Amino acid sequence: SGFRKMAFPSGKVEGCMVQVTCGTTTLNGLWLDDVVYCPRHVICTSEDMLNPNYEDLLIRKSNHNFLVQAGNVQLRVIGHSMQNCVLKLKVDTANPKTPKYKFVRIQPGQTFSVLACYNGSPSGVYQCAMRPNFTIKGSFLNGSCGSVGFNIDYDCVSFCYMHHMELPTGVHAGTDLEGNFYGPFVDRQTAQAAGTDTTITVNVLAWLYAAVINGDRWFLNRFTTTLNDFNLVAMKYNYEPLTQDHVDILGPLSAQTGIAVLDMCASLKELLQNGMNGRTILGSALLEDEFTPFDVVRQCSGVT
Amino acid sequence: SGFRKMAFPSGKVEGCMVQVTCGTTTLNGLWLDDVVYCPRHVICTSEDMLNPNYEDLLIRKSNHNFLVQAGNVQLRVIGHSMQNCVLKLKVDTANPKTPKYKFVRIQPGQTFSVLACYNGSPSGVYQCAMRPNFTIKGSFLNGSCGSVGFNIDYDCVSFCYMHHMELPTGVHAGTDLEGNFYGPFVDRQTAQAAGTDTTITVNVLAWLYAAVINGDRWFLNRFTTTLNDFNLVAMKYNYEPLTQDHVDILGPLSAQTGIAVLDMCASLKELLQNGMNGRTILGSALLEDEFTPFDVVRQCSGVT
Ligand SMILES: *CCC(=O)N(c1ccc(C(C)(C)C)cc1)[C@@H](C(=O)NCC)c1cccnc1
Ligand SMILES: *CCC(=O)N(c1ccc(C(C)(C)C)cc1)[C@@H](C(=O)NCC)c1cccnc1
Repeated sequence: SGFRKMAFPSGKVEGCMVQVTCGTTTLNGLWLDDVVYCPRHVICTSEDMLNPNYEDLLIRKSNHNFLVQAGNVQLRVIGHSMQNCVLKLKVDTANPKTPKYKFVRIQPGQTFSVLACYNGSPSGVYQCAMRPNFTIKGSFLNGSCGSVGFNIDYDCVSFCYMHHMELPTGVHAGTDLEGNFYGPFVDRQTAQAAGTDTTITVNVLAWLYAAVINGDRWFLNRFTTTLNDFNLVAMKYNYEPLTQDHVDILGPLSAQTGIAVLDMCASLKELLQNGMNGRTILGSALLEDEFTPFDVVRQCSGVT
Repeated sequence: SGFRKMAFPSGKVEGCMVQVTCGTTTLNGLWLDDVVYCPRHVICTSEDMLNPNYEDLLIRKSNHNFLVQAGNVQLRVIGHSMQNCVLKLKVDTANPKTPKYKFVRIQPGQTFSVLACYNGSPSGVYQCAMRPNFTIKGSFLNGSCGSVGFNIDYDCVSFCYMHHMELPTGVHAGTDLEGNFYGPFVDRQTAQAAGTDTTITVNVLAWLYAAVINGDRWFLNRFTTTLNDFNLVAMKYNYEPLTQDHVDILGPLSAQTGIAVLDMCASLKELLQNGMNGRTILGSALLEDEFTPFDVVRQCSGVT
């Protein structure tokens, strides 16, 4: 029993982190096979922050200008190319610690672990969610760029995020491993306001099922609702609309607990309307939305 | 910017996890050098739960009765001994992935990361604190025993916890790596009620400093207090008493922010007396106590 914000074991990803330096800028890179992936803003200087022309800046760079260090040993760069907002540095050596991997572009509401790194070295691991406004609420300092987000299925690492920047509001923006930003963000120091950060309704419901499985049941009520009635409440509280696809994904949790999805929606509706009255659920005083239905099942079943 | 419940990178510990089986009981073991450490309750059957005599049960076991598997390869057991509540299985092979390590017995209020494992395989990593009542609020299912807690200082892993059991209240109890339980708990299925789970005051203050560093400042007030006045409030709210040692450890955070420790205590006193009025601090609606002053400094400086 017990329910924690759990991250995947980070070992497989730690073995891929390298330090990339170009000129006087240093950030993290991801070494998989004979390619090092890193944010293309590694080529930017202090004056190439406001409006950089990456193609023009990249013409002034050769293979020897990219210094790639894995631990204390230097990697030989034999090629470089730009794909969207990432640089791919071909090196002459395949990473011997390369795990089985995939590149995935996640949907908003999905969760993943981040291995925060600085100068190619891992500092910590934590669990995140891609917000509906395509930002992530991370913990990243200067030099953390190139740190990656990932999920693991037995022995396969699915990389989904690469950190690029911090918006002026303290939230984080980045790309998939093809260099395409999540959301409308650009790798430029400009006014980029984030949109409405709505609550991930299907995740809050999954967490309420996790609470029931663990003994926190005070919020269960004698009521039920409909998808349309619940969604009128969700819109009022800036919660994402709940669809039949969401109800379907909550099916195993509904079956395990014996609580119909719509009955759980009615408990959520009452919690939104009345608040928690100073009470807690799974050690939290607010409704947690960074656990997907898959995460709840995984943690509650012990998937290794 | 941003502040997260961050765990240490778990790679160094993942390379030490093994599966230990004795009879029909399987749990996790920790392979360091040529020794595998695991809870001695691996020798217990369904009838040796109420009042096991570990010395008598261990006489019926030989080296070949302990099956130790590291991944898919079997380790040869050449010795076995009981030290307090842990078994030490001498194997014929030193773990090639053994990191630099130490065994430390932590104090209550200190934090550490847990690598939850099942059948020798890691499932997830999360950050914990040793509660003042010597329990940990973890996430552990059946078979998680032998999973370990640790801290890392550059390249040295300091193991501090080994999971042994779940109390009937859903909280967790375990030992240091010398097999000595934290708290009064015994490795027996009996009535073991936990004591008052008080709040770790020095940690809440460290987290309030982390909030200021990150821009969450609404709780800062125009008041100050004294250690004795603050402690009268702390006793009323089941917070641990704050000592001058605690004030001293908060010195770097006080210096960085320019907010005197006693001024921050006065903000905490007001938050305890008035509550949060529906507001949040670092994305939390309650006062977080599982970040030590060292953790705040580490995360806010990017220690790898
Ligand atoms: C890795 C670099 C870094 O820390 N940045 C950062 C600086 C500059 C840029 C460009 C050249 C694209 C404008 C991108 C990233 C930080 C940042 O986003 N600063 C504002 C632009 C940063 C700070 C903290 C966390 N992540 C990133
Ligand atoms: C690893 C074994 C396990 O899951 N236990 C457990 C069973 C039995 C014992 C003895 C023989 C000492 C009574 C210890 C541990 C679970 C447990 O504590 N059950 C009640 C005794 C368990 C369950 C969940 C998380 N951790 C441990």
